[PDB]
Order: sequence, then C-alpha cells, then structure tokens
Amino acid sequence: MLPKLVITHRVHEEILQLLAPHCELITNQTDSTLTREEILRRCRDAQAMMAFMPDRVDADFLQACPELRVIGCALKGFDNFDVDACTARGVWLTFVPDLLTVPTAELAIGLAVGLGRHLRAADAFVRSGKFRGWQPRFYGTGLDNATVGFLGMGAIGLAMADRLQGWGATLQYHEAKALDTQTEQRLGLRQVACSELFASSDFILLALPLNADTLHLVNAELLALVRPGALLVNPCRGSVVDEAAVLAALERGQLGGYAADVFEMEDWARADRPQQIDPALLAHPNTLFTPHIGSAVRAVKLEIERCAAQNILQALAGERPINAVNRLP
Amino acid sequence: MLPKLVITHRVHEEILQLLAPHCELITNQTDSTLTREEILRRCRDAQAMMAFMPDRVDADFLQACPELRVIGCALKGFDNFDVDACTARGVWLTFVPDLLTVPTAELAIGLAVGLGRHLRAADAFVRSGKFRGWQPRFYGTGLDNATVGFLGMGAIGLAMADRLQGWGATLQYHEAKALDTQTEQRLGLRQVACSELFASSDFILLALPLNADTLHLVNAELLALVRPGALLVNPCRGSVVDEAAVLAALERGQLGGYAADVFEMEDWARADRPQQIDPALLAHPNTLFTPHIGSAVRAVKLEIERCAAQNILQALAGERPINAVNRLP
Ligand SMILES: NC(=O)c1ccc[n+]([C@@H]2O[C@H](COP(=O)([O-])OP(=O)(O)OC[C@H]3O[C@@H](n4cnc5c(N)ncnc54)[C@H](O)[C@@H]3O)[C@@H](O)[C@H]2O)c1
Ligand SMILES: NC(=O)c1ccc[n+]([C@@H]2O[C@H](COP(=O)([O-])OP(=O)(O)OC[C@H]3O[C@@H](n4cnc5c(N)ncnc54)[C@H](O)[C@@H]3O)[C@@H](O)[C@H]2O)c1
Repeated sequence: MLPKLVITHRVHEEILQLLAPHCELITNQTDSTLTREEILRRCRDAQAMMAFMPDRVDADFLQACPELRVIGCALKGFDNFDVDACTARGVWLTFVPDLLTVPTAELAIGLAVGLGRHLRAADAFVRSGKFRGWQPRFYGTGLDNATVGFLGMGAIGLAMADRLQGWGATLQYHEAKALDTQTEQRLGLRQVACSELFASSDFILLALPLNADTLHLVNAELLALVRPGALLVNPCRGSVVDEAAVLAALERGQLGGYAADVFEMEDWARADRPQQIDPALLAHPNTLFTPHIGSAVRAVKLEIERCAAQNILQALAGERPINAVNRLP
Repeated sequence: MLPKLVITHRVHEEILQLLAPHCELITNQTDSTLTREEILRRCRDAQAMMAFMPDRVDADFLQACPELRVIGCALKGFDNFDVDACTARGVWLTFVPDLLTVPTAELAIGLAVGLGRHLRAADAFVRSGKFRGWQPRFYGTGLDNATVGFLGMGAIGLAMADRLQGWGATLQYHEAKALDTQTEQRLGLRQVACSELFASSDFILLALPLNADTLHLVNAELLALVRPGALLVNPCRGSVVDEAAVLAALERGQLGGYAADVFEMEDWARADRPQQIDPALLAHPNTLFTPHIGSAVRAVKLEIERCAAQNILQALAGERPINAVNRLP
C-alpha cells in the first residue's frame, strides 16, 4: 500500500534504509544502467523516481506514468528532464544544488593543469620506458601570469575562482547575471563581454548549464577569436560546445587544447545528439578526457543520494520539496 | 684576454648575447648533453661553468679544473655538486632559488588531482571509443575534507600550500626547521612529526631536497604507517623515496597511488642509483608520471638561464654572487 519509488542506479545501503519505512523500493543495486524500456516498465505505477545522469524524462515518459508525484534527480543540470511537462502533469522535479560543485571544480582545475602541461603524452613517454634523464622539450603552459576566463559564474564558477586564488592568474568572466561588486572585488574577478572573454583568455573554463540558449554557444564564431594556443576546459555539458568546431580549432592549431568531462553524446534531450565522440577528437593529442567523473568522489555520492532522498520524502509528505526546480501547490 | 666560460647545454640566443661580451664562450648549442669526459676536456682551463641537471661535479672534477672560479647552476637542487669541495678550492657555487618553484608547485597539485581521480585510466577509457555516458564507477579521492601532509616547507611546499588555500583541506607539515607562527596561521598549517605525518595524511606531498639526511627517507618503515588508500606525490627528487618500497606498498594495496616528476635514476651523484625506473612500477595502474617537467615552461627557462648567467658574471667581477650556495673566506 506504501508509495512506490523507482531508483534507477545503485545507491548506498544507508540511503535505502532511510527510504524503506516510507515507500516500497524498486531498486537497481548493480553497476549497469538498464534500458529505457525496463525503466518505463518499473515506473508505470510508480509514485516516485530517483533519477541519475543517464535518465531522460519527457512528456511521452510522464504520460505512461500517471501516478508519479516526484522525480528526485541526483544531479544539478536537469537538462534531460522536461521541467514544464513535469509541472503540467503535477510532477515535482528536484535537484542537488551544491554537493556536485566541489569535486567538479577540483576536476576542472586538474584538467586545466593536465592539459596545459601535456600530462597524457608526458605520462605515456615515461611509461614507454624511454625516459632516461632531463631534456629541454615538453614545454608547457602554467597558470601563473595567465589570464583565465570563465563562461558562467554560478556555483562551479565561484568554486573554481576560489581555488585559483593563490595561483597568480588574472581572473575574468562572462555570465548572464553579473556578480555583485563585493564578490568581484574579493575574488579579483573582472566582468568582460563574452567576445573579449574569448579574445583575451589563456584558459577558458566553462561553467554554464545546457539549455535552449547555451546549446552550441561555444561555436566556430567564438573559437575564431582565441589567441593561438588558448586552452579550453569543459566540466559541464557536452553540448554547450560544438565538438566539430572544437576539433577544427585544434586541427588548424589555433586552440591549444581541449579537456572535457562531458560529451555531446550524453545529451539525450537533443533530437540530433551525436551517437559517439568523433574518433578524430579522441585521436587529437592536444586533448584530455574523463568519462563524466566530475562528482565521482565516494563520500560525496552518499550525500548527493541523501539530498535526493530527503527531497523525495518531503514531496510524498505533501510538502514543497526543499530543492524543487519547478513550482506547484 | 676574456675569462673562459663553458656552457654545458643549449641556452637562448639572448643569454649568449649577455655573456659573450664578458667571456669567451665554449657553448653546446646542440640538443644533446655531453660526456663527462668531454665536459672535463672543455673545463680544463675555464674560469666558469654554467651547469644544468645532467651535470655532476665531484672532487676529481674540480681537481682537473684548476682555473675555475665559479659554477653557476641553472637549478635549485645542487645535490649533484659537492659544495664543500667547491668551498675548499675557492670555487663559488650558485643556484636559482625561486624561478623553478611555481611551475613545479602547479605541477604537483596537478599530479595530486590527477592521481586522486584516476585520470590516466579515465582518459584511456574515453579514448578507447567505448564511453556510453555516465556510470556509478571509476570513483576517486578529492582534496575537500582530506588531510594533506607536506614533508618539507620551503619554497615549493609554501607555493603548494598557497595554491591549496581555498580547497577545504586540513593542511599539515613536518620540516627540518619549523615555519614561523605567522606564516603558519596565515596558511592554516599545523606542524606535526614525520611519522604522524605519514600516519594521518590522505595526500602526502614531498617538498624536500636530496642530501645524505633525506636519501631514502620515504622507506618501507614509513610507508607501512600510511592509511590504506593514501596518495604520495614526489615532485622533488626521486631518491628521497625508495622506489622498490613504494612499489611493494602499491602492490600490497596499502599505498593508494604514486605520482612523480622525478626518479632515482636521475641522481647522478649516487653511485648505486638504479639505471631505469622499474618496469613493474611503470606497469602499475595506480601511478601517474611526468618526465622531470617540473619547470618546463618556456618563459621560465629563459629566466633560469638569466639568473645563472648574472650569478656567474658577479663572480667573475669578484663580487659575492647574489645566489651563492657556499661562502668564500
Ligand atoms: N561534470 C559534472 O559532473 C557536472 C557537475 C555539476 C554540474 N555540471 C553542469 O554545469 C552546469 C553549471 O553548474 P553550476 O552548479 O555552476 O550551475 P549554476 O546554476 O550555479 O550556474 C550557472 C551559471 O551559468 C550562467 N549562465 C546561464 N546561462 C548563460 C548564458 N546564456 N550565457 C552566459 N552565462 C550563462 C548563469 O548566469 C550562472 O552563473 C550545470 O547546469 C550542469 O549542467 C556538470
Ligand atoms: N621537479 C623539479 O623540477 C624541481 C624543481 C625545483 C626543486 N626541486 C627539488 O625540490 C627540492 C626542494 O625545493 P624547494 O625550493 O622547496 O627547496 P627549499 O630549500 O626552499 O626547501 C627545502 C625544505 O625541505 C626541508 N627539509 C630539509 N631536510 C629535511 C628533512 N630531513 N626532513 C624534513 N624536511 C626537510 C627544509 O627544512 C625546507 O623546508 C630541491 O632541493 C630540488 O631538489 C625539483
């Protein structure tokens, strides 16, 4: 008789124990992600859903789950969940606004450094047993005296700026909403126009959501403006960049490197989503890739899961979930 | 007749044009490093030597070079130069106290983050073409909430601590000489003893020089104290650790990982150094290596050459050189 909650991926033992009194659990305690079908099947008369990165919820989905009251997302960017369609069908949609920030900021910064210093080739060369003593090659680019620019200055943007405080860089940024003047002053951050951002940054760090307006914002037009050698890092969504324009920009040698933790192929809500990452991109030596491990820190997963849990519980208790993304009664 | 100066490695054109007006230069504007035998032959009657990391200067070297008045080092770690022997024969020995610090500090943080997040493997996974989007695995270790222990707290250790300022980590160190109270509380650094450092740190960042006191300091004994999963980062000298001990600790699962820019094989002065990095260590998944690129940033390399050149010039003009390592009666 208790509400039914479908949890699409493994969560911690302790999280289940927190949910179990209040709802019956349709869980997936394995490593794999299940087909769309199998998940739709489970959700038919499900009253709650814990959704993770590979899930996409559209109107067709919601349509076949008439009893849903809350979809609790263990994530920040809800771009593959049609918020409106949720609101239309009376479904609460919740996110995790803070817990993913830091491990992701930490990673973005490591990518910057990894890319600026040719960490892949350097590591491969040492491993191939060919390294036999100090040599004047592998010249790299560090952050000291570099100008670093951010596209976006929300949670992840500020966590990055914070961590770059002691590093001797000129920090500058472009965003939709300006930062208050106190914060700018504190973090040594200068508000520039988007094209100046691309024209004058030695490192470009991406920190914005994927939505209608950001889709492919970082395109050939913007990449054309960059200092030869400029370094681009994408910790957020594959589709805010045009991967092909990024590839063309590396090939001509204008853009010095592209590191990324996210890919256009992950962005389900897009009708023309690439099925894979272009092999020519994987093959380009001036790159660095991680398979969406932005928040793949063990202690954090437990918290993220819990945040999503608590939200779900509140919804099912008839309260406004503390982290709803959308608005209802 | 102009004092004769032997440069053992390629230097920037600009550095030749500063030196040549004071000295007759015996240069090596090739890509190679030269034989000990060849360098001795050149130094037979030189009054100065500009030296780099492949150079090693013992008593027999000085004995074969009676005219030598200064050896100017394009580096910070003089472990391959016998200073007392230098002092004894009236030979200044200078070095470069700051130019190398920051690029090396940036690298070490990068290796820390890189190693913690399993970056080598992550990038392999993506590049293999079988990335199918996010998964509940690959999981790693962040700096937020971790304890980070430094062994050494001079130029480099401070730069690392500087660069960790906004990172949510508890910072500790053990040095041969304590930091002053102000710098301590400015950076949030607690002094602890060596063994306690290794027992209670999630990351251990090496930041000390190579000498008889520190040779093989990081040995089986010390490594047996670490929390399982602890991460070691060596950006200073290979031989401050026992690489076989490091390997064994990795192989038994106690040490979480090892990352280094330096290796026992490069430590020329060491009669018994291994001749290569152990293939079992290069094959170990829990590592990350860079081939001594600590200061491989072009803008900086020119500066390093300039620092040594000026030091060399001051000596020949009979001043005490600003960055002397010894002092002359
Ligand atoms: N790698 C990962 O695992 C991971 C983790 C967390 C978040 N992310 C992604 O990163 C995105 C942002 O993260 P956040 O926590 O900083 O989000 P946030 O909401 O805190 O910040 C979004 C920022 O981007 C700016 N922005 C929005 N639209 C813009 C536009 N058209 N032009 C310029 N700037 C614009 C906003 O003004 C805001 O500053 C998330 O939406 C998510 O998609 C990825
Ligand atoms: N990979 C590279 O390119 C690179 C670059 C610069 C320096 N290095 C190496 O790093 C070393 C240190 O660099 P630095 O600029 O910080 O030098 P530094 O002289 O400023 O710092 C040395 C620090 O180590 C501490 N120390 C010395 N003996 C110790 C012991 N027995 N136990 C604990 N602590 C001890 C000292 O007290 C001091 O704090 C250099 O000697 C050099 O060999 C490597």
